[PDB]
Amino acid sequence: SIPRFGVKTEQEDVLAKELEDVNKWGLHVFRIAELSGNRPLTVIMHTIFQERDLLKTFKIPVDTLITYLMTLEDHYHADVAYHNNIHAADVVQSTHVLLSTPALEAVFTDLEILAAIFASAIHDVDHPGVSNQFLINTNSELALMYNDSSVLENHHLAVGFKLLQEENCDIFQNLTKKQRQSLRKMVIDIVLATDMSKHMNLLADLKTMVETKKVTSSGVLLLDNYSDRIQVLQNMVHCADLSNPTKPLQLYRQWTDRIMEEFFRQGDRERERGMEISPMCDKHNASVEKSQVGFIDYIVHPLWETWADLVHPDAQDILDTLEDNREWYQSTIPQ
Ligand SMILES: O=[N+]([O-])c1cccc(-c2cc(Cc3ccncc3)cc3cccnc23)c1
Ligand SMILES: [Mg+2]
Ligand SMILES: [Zn+2]
Repeated sequence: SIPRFGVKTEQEDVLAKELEDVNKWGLHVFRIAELSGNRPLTVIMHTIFQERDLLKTFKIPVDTLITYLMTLEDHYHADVAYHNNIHAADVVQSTHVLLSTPALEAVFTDLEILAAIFASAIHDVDHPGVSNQFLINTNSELALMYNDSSVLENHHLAVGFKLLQEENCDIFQNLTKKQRQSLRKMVIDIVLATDMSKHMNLLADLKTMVETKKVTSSGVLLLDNYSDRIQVLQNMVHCADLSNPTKPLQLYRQWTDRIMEEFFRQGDRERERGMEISPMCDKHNASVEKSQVGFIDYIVHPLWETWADLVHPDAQDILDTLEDNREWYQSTIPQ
């Protein structure tokens, strides 16, 4: 074998070429997971941080960043089919694309950008692949600690920040206390808003925002106060989290297979424990296609429609894709 010396390996080259689509909706995220040796979150976060010059801006040592990223990625569960490091990388990358929408040019500070991306990276870390309700009903220690209230989402935040304390992991070591307090508050506000129980209120407020919407010649959005800025950042990451149906069908179905696998597993555990089987978790009584059409009509389309308005016309193709995917699942309901 010939030692490599200063030139990319061929796999690393194939990976680098795939990462050329980091700014595009529909990145081959599963290919990247494989090509990186199951390091999609590390490699995608690193690319995005370099692209946005965040290492220089926040004086983040490169070895510290990579060590933290690997450590964070190591705390997503390989055995969990959907809420794993690939989902995390996908939400990071989707948020990264949404941040660069023309309607949002020059709106956000570098610290706000850092908050949205870091929030996306950590938002599901240490997910056990079961719901808050399952954790509550079993009297889990986690549910006890967090008083049955946004149990997992509190946990995701606690773990994401806690991991900064591991050896050479404090990527925020050079931020001032003011910078850290601000970042921290934003990240917390964003991740706690990913609790699906908060969706309706979150959407309600986004609608209210679109109504009173203000722009400036060129048509870029105007956002004066923390309340408006964080609202947009919350809904942005929430859209990224619910972005699977807006991706090309080939990607969307892979996400659907994975979440169903994860749900059915929870249902098998509920059944064997003699518990009521949670909605959509019963593999003996599933209607996958009906359920996706319902997911889209009642949750995903309403959200994205409202986002497309806020940033009109930036999100038109994303919305078109969503509607094509809705039609595909509709036509697949076996009747
Ligand atoms: O009938 N449905 O609405 C329905 C049925 C089956 C799957 C879903 C669904 C929920 C969530 C987000 C989520 C994750 C965990 N708990 C709640 C929501 C993400 C998904 C991603 C891809 C496909 N289905 C998804 C929705
Ligand atoms: Mg979550
Ligand atoms: Zn998520």
